[PDB]
Amino acid sequence: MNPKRIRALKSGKQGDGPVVYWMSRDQRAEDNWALLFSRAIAKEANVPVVVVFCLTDEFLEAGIRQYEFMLKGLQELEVSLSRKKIPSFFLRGDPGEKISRFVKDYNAGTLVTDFSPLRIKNQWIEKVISGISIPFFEVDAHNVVPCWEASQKHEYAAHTFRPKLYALLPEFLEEFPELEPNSTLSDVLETGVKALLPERALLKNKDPLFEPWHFEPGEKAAKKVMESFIADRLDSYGALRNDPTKNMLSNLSPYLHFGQISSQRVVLEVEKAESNPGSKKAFLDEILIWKEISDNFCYYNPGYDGFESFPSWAKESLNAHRNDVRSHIYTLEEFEAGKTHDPLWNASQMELLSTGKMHGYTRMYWAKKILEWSESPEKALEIAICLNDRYELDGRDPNGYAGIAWSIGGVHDRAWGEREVTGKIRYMSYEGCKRKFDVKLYIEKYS
Ligand SMILES: Cc1cc2nc3c(=O)[nH]c(=O)nc-3n(C[C@H](O)[C@H](O)[C@H](O)COP(=O)(O)OP(=O)(O)OC[C@H]3O[C@@H](n4cnc5c(N)ncnc54)[C@H](O)[C@@H]3O)c2cc1C
Repeated sequence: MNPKRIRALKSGKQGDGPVVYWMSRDQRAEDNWALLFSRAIAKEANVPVVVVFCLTDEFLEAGIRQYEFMLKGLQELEVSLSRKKIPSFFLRGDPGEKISRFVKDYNAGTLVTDFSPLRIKNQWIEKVISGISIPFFEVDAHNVVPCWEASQKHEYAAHTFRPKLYALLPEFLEEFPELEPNSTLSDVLETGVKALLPERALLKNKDPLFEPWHFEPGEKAAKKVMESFIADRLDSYGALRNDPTKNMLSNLSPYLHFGQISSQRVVLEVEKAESNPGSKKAFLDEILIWKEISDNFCYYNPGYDGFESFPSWAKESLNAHRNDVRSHIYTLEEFEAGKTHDPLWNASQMELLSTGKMHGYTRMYWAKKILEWSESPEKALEIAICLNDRYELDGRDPNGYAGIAWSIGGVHDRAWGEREVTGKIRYMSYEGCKRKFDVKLYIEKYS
């Protein structure tokens, strides 16, 4: 019930009707600070709470793999909310128009939303703010420490962000109070899939590349992955996280991205787990430090998807090497289909296509080779964002814009030895990787 987790977006006259939670990022009933705030507001006002989610015009920019994972999540979610006597309302169109009408049509007293630093979410907040007059808040349901309270500027390195975040953990890492009760999606899933079908990813024989069985969706399937990580894989996490031949990661990012599970719930469960001291340190650095510095990156950098947000040393170094002859230059088409000269890059591209989740270690190798085989850093940023958002279940996400800005621009990194083309940007070599794991097995597994 910490008030540091909320920000007033607009302040206006409180209406006589239900409190309305505009679900955007945190698509779950449990462990959701934004749902809990909206309910407490409704308790004080002697009104019910309702959930509204807007299905936007932008799903045609992604693929069936994301569209189905999210909707099957929401189908389980509607049931779970109704059992707590919370109705959920799904709107087709974009939020500026559809939230505004719902607020005026149902006489809402207060409007609430969850936090996301992304540009599109800011776009929608701007349209909505104009079209309403009731008060408007946003809660950070997605970070353990509220993005605005973690740091008041862009943190340039993880080593400066780490002591700030761990200092506030004692106040913000706490158990979740239970969600108090109050006192179709099948049609839109099928409609969307037909609109999306002519863009479905196929591999020549028209049989589809995506394998929808590696990650079942929704809050229920998320707990089991979290429970199976701690039970089975956390012990070994600290050593094998950088070996893509043996999947010992959490596998939580798809669920974290759609907000089907709270990173705070994950940190709570990992804290009390008695595992290897160093695996827990490694794991907590990723879900606390690197995930939440990625929200810090997008919140404090309007140009988080452009060259301009690169650090100075990195921009002038890449600018120094702009006219360096590239060893190869591939188009978007060849990158996508996986038709470069590097079998390791290509197998990584296929793990992304077949499963929707590239191993984290080769996500680094994959993105940096795009900087190497592109005409410019600006083209390399485009190509990485496009393929990352199109094919990753966990993409269209701060961790993606930050993970690419790290790979291609040295954001949250430091200068390395100066090379042709890529300047001082940390370099990763095919020879380097086989020294680090069994590179042939990875290739064979994705052929
Ligand atoms: C080029 C590139 C692009 C990326 N694109 C995305 C993306 O679109 N979406 C996404 O969620 N992550 C992205 N990542 C970050 C990272 O790859 C993923 O979080 C990770 O691969 C997800 O799988 P996991 O949970 O099983 O990994 P785990 O080893 O279990 O990590 C646990 C969680 O910690 C967080 N985390 C781990 N590594 C990072 C990181 N480098 N930066 C930020 N958070 C991290 C994630 O929430 C992750 O799910 C990207 C990384 C790179 C280098």
